Amino acid sequence: VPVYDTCTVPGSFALTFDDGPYGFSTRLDSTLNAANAKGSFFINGQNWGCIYDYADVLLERFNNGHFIASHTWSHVHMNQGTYEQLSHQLELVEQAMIRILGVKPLYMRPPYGEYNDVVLQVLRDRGYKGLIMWNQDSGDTFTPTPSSAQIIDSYRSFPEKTISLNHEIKDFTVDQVIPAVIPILQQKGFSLQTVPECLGLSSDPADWYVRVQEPGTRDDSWTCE
Ligand SMILES: O=C(NO)c1cccc2ccccc12
Ligand SMILES: [Zn+2]
Repeated sequence: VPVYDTCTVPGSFALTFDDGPYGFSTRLDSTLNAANAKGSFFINGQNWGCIYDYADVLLERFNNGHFIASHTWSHVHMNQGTYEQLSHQLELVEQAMIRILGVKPLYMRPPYGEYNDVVLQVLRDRGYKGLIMWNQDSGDTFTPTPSSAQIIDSYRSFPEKTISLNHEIKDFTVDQVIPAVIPILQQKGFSLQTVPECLGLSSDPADWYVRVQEPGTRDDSWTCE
């Protein structure tokens, strides 16, 4: 399975968001959509909320050409797990996306950016097409944490083909950083693309997933208990 950390499409720029969805996701997607900007979202199953409580956000996200990929169910340190536990950690997210969206993800980003040969083998065995890292960090989860003004200023010097790490669980990333940096990046000539598109893989959203069955209706299996 290939590991990617940089776009290849001239002029592209990938805004990426980990650990979501969260209570600010509708705001964040509204801001992206109003600018025709596409985000890449590496979601959790049970971490900062249960993925099934976010089904409506996920469906809006899915149908608006945003890229949805796995960040594992529980946000585990994957270098610490057995093959089986990692298969389970991925599987649970696949299951939720199958129930809510009808599809399986084909990509993932490891929690903490930590991975090893076992992770890569599990991904290969489960049909994944890539492990997505990044090449610039917003710093929105550093501690102590930079100000929004500092983060925005960092973005003024991130170059073309950046894959930028952000976390949708941070209110200031959603409400201050991203509304400021979308115009900065678009006005200087960058095209705010999903990761697969900026890698020269497909720009068709249907190519980022495997269709499994029709989307389900909410029932009592839509739970993280
Ligand atoms: O999982 C992460 N971002 O989504 C993450 C990526 C890179 C470094 C980290 C350090 C502490 C906690 C999390 C992370
Ligand atoms: Zn994370």
